[PDB]
Amino acid sequence: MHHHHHHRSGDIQVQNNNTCNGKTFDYTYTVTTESELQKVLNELKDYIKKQGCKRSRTSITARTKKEAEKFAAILIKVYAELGYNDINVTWDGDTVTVEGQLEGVD
Repeated sequence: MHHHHHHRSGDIQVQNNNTCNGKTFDYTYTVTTESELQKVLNELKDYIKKQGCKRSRTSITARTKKEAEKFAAILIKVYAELGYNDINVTWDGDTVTVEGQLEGVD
């Protein structure tokens, strides 16, 4: 394993923006494997738990709708362990950002 920080887009960039004190607590990992994704999310979960995270948004690279299903599902589990509630799945078109829960307008 080397994996130099390249701009060659194709890898799974997991970027967590959490509100606690600031983005100084960011949890950004760049993997190329679903197993490595599961590993870094399980650990990212431990961080959100440790800090006084009122709410956090983890953004996972998912350019196709297929990826917007599979990578998002793993992340809904991560949030469901930190809070055993209904979890929101929001995908813009290139990245799935999971934060809060959708209400009213569904």
